[PDB]
Amino acid sequence: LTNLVAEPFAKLEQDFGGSIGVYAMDTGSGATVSYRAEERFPLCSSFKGFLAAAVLARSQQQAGLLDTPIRYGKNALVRWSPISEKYLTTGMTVAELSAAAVQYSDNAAANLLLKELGGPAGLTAFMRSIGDTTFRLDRWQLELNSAIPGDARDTSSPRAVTESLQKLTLGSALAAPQRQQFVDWLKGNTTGNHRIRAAVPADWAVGDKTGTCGGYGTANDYAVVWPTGRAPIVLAVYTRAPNKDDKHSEAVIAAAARLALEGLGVNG
Repeated sequence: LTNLVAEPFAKLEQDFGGSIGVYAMDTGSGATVSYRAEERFPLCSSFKGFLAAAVLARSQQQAGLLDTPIRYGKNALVRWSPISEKYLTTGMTVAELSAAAVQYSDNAAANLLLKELGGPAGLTAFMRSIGDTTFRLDRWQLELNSAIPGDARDTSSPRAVTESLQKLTLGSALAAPQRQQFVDWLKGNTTGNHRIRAAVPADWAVGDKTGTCGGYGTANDYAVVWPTGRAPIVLAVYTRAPNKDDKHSEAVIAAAARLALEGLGVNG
């Protein structure tokens, strides 16, 4: 049930000047679209979605975790912390930091939560605990965004991202309340309007998390999409390119998502 219908991903990545990796699963039938799906691509900020899921998983055993107030100093405010900079003088709760990390890609929030989980190895351990043997986080922000060609640090594959996203948003990896909270945070993301969402009709529900590394044409998005009248679709689109100065493209990500939905026979 893989690639029952061929789609011109090769022409798309060639026009882009790099590599595009796509894995999309129709959770009803199990049919998939797969292109470079087992190659590694840099996670960039897309790790922050799985970080929030790991926090939610811990909150199942720590009843008061999400409401715990976290205070931080100016030293914690790294570039692009649009929410946490507004609460420097007050603090924020773990839940608020998690929402900011998912919905605004807030860097200070993500760093504080990463510290809570035991750093890159702790997030990697959480992903192993749901059966993901591909994901690896190795560095803190923002060194993890280097996107060096051939470097496996801070990477996963489109397939493993999709498989893990399915487990966390639709499967049993989180308890039901935490699952729906993860979904709600993804639905509330503000940074992905020009990526997978741009391929999704306005009358369908969707949640996503973006990543943008800032070198080597490297950017990505993963999403769960609820077309009306049929089972949800989970998909991941990751890009990279050979030269440090190559620019990423949101349009290429949206276009790859359209091809994935077309390949699955989802009328959009």
